[PDB]
Amino acid sequence: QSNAMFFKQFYDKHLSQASYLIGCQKTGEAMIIDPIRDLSSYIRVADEEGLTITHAAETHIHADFASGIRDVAIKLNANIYVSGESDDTLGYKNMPNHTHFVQHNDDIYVGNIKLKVLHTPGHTPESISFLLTDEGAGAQVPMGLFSGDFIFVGDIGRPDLSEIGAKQMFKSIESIKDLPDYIQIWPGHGAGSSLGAIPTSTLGYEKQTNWAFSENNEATFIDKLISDQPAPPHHFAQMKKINQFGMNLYQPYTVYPATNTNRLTFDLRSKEAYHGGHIEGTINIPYDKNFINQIGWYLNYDQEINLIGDYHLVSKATHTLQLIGYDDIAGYQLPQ
Amino acid sequence: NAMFFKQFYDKHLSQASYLIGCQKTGEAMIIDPIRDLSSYIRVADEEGLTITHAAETHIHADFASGIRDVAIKLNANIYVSGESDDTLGYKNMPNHTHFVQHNDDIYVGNIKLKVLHTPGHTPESISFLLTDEGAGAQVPMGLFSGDFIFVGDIGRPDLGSSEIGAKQMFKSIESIKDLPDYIQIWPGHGAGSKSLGAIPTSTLGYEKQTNWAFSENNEATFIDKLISDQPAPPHHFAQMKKINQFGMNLYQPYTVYPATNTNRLTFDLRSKEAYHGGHIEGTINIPYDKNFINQIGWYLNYDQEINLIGDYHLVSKATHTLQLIGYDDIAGYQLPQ
Amino acid sequence: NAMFFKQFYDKHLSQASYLIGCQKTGEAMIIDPIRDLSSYIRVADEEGLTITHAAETHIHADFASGIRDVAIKLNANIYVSGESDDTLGYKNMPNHTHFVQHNDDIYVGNIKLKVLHTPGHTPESISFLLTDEGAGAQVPMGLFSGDFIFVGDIGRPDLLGSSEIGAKQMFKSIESIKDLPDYIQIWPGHGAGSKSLGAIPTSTLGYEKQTNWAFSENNEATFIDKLISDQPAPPHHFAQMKKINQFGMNLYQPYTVYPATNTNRLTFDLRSKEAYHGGHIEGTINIPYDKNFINQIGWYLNYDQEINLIGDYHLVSKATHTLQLIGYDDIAGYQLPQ
Amino acid sequence: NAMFFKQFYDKHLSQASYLIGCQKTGEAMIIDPIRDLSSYIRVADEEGLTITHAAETHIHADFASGIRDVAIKLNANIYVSGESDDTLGYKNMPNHTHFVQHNDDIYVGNIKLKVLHTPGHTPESISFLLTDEGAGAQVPMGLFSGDFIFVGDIGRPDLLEKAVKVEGSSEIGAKQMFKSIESIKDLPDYIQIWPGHGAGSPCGKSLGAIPTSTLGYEKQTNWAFSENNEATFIDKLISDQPAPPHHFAQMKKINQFGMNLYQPYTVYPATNTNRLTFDLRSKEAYHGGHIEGTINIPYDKNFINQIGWYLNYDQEINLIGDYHLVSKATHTLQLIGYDDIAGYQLPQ
Ligand SMILES: [Cl-]
Ligand SMILES: [Fe+3]
Ligand SMILES: [Fe+3]
Ligand SMILES: [Fe+3]
Ligand SMILES: [Fe+3]
Ligand SMILES: [Mg+2]
Ligand SMILES: [Mg+2]
Ligand SMILES: [Mg+2]
Ligand SMILES: [Mg+2]
Ligand SMILES: [Mg+2]
Repeated sequence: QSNAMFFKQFYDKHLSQASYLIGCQKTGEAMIIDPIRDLSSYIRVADEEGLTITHAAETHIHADFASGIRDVAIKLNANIYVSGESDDTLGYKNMPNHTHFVQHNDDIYVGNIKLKVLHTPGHTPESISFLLTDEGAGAQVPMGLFSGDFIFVGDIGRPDLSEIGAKQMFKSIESIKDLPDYIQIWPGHGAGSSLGAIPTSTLGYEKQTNWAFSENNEATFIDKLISDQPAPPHHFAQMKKINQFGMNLYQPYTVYPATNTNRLTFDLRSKEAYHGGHIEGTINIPYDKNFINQIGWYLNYDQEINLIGDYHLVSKATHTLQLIGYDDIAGYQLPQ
Repeated sequence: NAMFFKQFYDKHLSQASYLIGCQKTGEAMIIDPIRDLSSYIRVADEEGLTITHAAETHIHADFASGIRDVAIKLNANIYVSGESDDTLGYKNMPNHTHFVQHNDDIYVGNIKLKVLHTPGHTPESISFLLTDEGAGAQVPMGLFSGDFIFVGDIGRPDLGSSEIGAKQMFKSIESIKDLPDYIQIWPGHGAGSKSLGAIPTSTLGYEKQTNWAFSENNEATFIDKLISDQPAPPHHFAQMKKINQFGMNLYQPYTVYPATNTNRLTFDLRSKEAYHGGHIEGTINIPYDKNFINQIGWYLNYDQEINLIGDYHLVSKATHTLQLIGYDDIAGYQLPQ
Repeated sequence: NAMFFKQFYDKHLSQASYLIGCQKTGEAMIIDPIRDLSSYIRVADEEGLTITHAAETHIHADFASGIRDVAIKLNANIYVSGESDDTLGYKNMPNHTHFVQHNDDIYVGNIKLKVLHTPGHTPESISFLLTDEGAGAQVPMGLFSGDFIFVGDIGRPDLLGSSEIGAKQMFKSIESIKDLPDYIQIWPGHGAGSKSLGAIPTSTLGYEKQTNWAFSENNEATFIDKLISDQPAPPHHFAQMKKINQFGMNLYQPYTVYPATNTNRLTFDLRSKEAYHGGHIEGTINIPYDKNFINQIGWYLNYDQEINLIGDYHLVSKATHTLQLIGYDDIAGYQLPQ
Repeated sequence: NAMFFKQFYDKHLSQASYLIGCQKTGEAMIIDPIRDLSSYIRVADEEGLTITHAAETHIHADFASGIRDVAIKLNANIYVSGESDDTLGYKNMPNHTHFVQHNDDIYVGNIKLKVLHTPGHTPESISFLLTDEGAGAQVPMGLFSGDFIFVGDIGRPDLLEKAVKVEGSSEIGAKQMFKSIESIKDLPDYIQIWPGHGAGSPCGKSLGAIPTSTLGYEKQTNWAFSENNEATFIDKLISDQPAPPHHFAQMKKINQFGMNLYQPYTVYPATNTNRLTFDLRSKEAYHGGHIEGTINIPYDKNFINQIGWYLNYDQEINLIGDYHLVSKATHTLQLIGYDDIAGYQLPQ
């Protein structure tokens, strides 16, 4: 009913990941940026605003969650936009129809909303960022930048599996400084992924408080970017694969009492509960905000697992695991 | 430490399933399971029971059985009637299936179920007579009667073959009179499925006093009263008989997102008043109330994908209910307008 | 057409209440209502019924009756036992109360309930024998037995030889009920968890005659002895329950339980005993929020003081509601477990 | 890192409230709280924060303030404007309430908030300038602007009751607004703007759906920042503005004088049909069949916007709908300070 551009951020606490829905006032068209596999929240919000999801875009090939972009194209018959700024080996493969490979300085329109594609390598070689201008409202200046894992609140992305990426990052940071200081920064990840809890920042504020914007010695920049960065959890290589090549469409599935106990098993209860009594061979991964961060070190994508917890707790963990592209929970068992 | 017993009723299907559990061993059985096993599983968990068995009274014509799903997903033993001819009996049964005969005994832990062949509604219909032997009972407690005996009425035979069924029903009623009048009657269907009671349970003695079928002593009169004025079966009944005899895909929930094309049979889930006040052309109003399945069954084409009209949540509920009659092919939805 | 029936079971109270409804008139009755009436109301609405009546089998010792709430909030007629002496009977009753006695008949639309005085558990205990006259039935269908007859056992003389007097009345009450048709159902007021109550929600008189000890013991002395002997001490909230059910308490309303602004001498930790062992705040009492929650907290609950709870917001909201079912509305706040 | 920040938006109220928290000390503050505090509490619990503070930007006209509930239920320190005259300020406030003035600093753990008096929408309106000092920041991050600055527009002076009317009221409020805008321009252009209201209300058609903006962006696109002629500014601000719905006048009084603590309550079937009654179903359901005398107020995003024109705070009211829908509507009405739903009837 209101004619102002629609914008809403969606945050997943386990993944520490931010996706966004933008929608055009005039035409009803809408786009999801960096979608997760479960599209239901975006859909319900679009319904409530009278918007139709017709587009989806992605900042880069994610290492820490399973993208829902192919699901958007297939289930919603939407046009999708992904980076074409890659070499022949590490670029997107098996993409559906309606897939547009975008390059630096390309413009994407979502109704009257204009997004300019900026190639911002460093975190990954194909990383792109999207500069939004609300042209439907007559704006002649940009409003904000969907920065993916290029720029975070109070930090910047690390080159994933380094000097080559670090050097790319330094250059991307130098060129992004040219954008107006009043633009908002809409990052792809936040606190828990260090990273700010505040879901958004501004370019000018980052220039004042983000170390990456004040360090102009390339060698010092590279050293600080790469130095003492923890080794990535084991599930990252698998995510890169499923995001580069695609996986099965997302569907919920039943998790009933386990038929075979000889499986890698994770106990979802509190550390206090587990400590108070637990079955042997099971690994305690409490289903709190650190669940994914912890479970990635033990999760084998080529094996079925059982979970220990009550039916409801198990169904929540099951869902969260599907968000990192794991659809193979074989069953569950109650704690004794 | 007493035998566990719990009835589960689906209001759209007007169907009753049960969970019984052994107090000594923890073994439990589901009788006449629907495709979504979650409610039985949740209750079993709460009571410290493990679902190790499931049984079915007959090849249902009004909902999609979850019996095969029990055997495959829970690795439980399943018990179905082996009292059939060579063409209408259960087919393609999965691992862990046991075909039972009249007088067989099934033990769920220390609970004993005696299988009674009670044909009429269908030629293979069986009823399960329960005795709480784990409590030391020397007498039966009740009968899981499926669609043989209801509260206040009895099942109708399917389509000649209608008269043969009528005669089998008369004979089954006569045989069941010998059981104690104090046993409970646990029917397979209730109010809304013929006119069944809302009360979920009866007793043989009370049925003998109030159920017309226990007072009609003449076969010709019994038959005429049974197979006269029988309404036409809804069109989904043949599909149900087929998927219950031969099987269908395992139950899984699925996503129903905004429809890409309007080119399908489309059901509007809103109230009849809302539909009257305003609707899209080319749709069929089937309000999502207790009569939802009874109504949609006339129109549902199992060979086609359909669209629904309603908000996201209303659509998700209707989708699930449709899966209970074995329909897994909703293509998408659209908002009312 | 022609009669609705539905049992409602609360797992913490191990208590069974029922809703019956006449489909001819739309009138409905709640038997042994708890304080929160929402479930009955929702079911009545789904069935096209209007709750116009409520009845209670006796003055309950193990939960807070919602009978007075039904009377005041739904302007319904309520029926309670008038089989009492001058001091232990209902007091302060609202003007839509009807006191019933042995052999009176209550009609819910066309449904007929005959009241039977079945003393023993309490001196005023009554049972309701239902006949579905709306469907032309000329025989009874079942008995709402309250705490007189349970599945596989019978109630004990409410500890108000004083128990000996109740046990003798129980013996005569059992004797008097044997005359009813063996095919009637038995719809008890409590089930598994309250000493030896069946999980199955209903039974039949003939089945109980075969399996329930009380029906086979015909020697009065022996019966009395087995009844009153080795009976566990009741938790302390039973006396509070008898008082609020006889005199009435405030109407039920939900209320907010936010983070505690101060500590309280009675602070109950709702987590599992294993979780409590693994770490807890001192000065607290562990009462896990499982099926034995009420049976445990009853020993410690002081109705004249405010209490605190330990657990997450949602766990706390659930326990708060369960405590309101035993007439406790004074939780002051909560704190997260540390 | 050193600071938690979360916005809470009520779609029916078109209202934005915020929770900020100091990760170093655990202290946390709610800005412009609604009456139901559960959402703030749940989020604080998840983050390991303790709600120790609450502040309010001004005397609200469009929802019922939870600020007194915060002080009473949570024993928190509360901060409200003392920039009012001796008659139009807050009354009946809990003991120890802090009446803040221009330039006062409020610390939430290591987070610093500077109170800025920004009159215009109301004479007492204040805005809060946040600096993340726990993270060592030397520059402000954002401004909690209430109804002073919106995304794409600015507040209009709240109207006065006919009985206590003053001839140049809309205009002297407009002048204050022009000066408040003038003063805010000196802040860094990269600060965020965190408004108290956004899209959804006919009384703010220009308000952004985006929950936040920046000062520099508003300087480029918000008319209020480019109009430097005072007379033209005043005229545009106060000319041809729609009449506010009737509940606004009542909300202002409830907020100025306080009301009973928030508590959920039961709404059960009612047989009394001699009450003002609202039918919560869709307009098409209502058209398909309804009872005469009832007023259709569909329980959609526009529920409050529409019901404000008919709600009588002095009467008990019935609702028509199913049990669950009635309970949702009942809760939403409590968010505008109405606790007197007497019961419901199912639709016929
Ligand atoms: Cl600039
Ligand atoms: Fe990344
Ligand atoms: Fe059948
Ligand atoms: Fe009792
Ligand atoms: Fe305001
Ligand atoms: Mg510049
Ligand atoms: Mg697998
Ligand atoms: Mg038409
Ligand atoms: Mg009256
Ligand atoms: Mg200790």
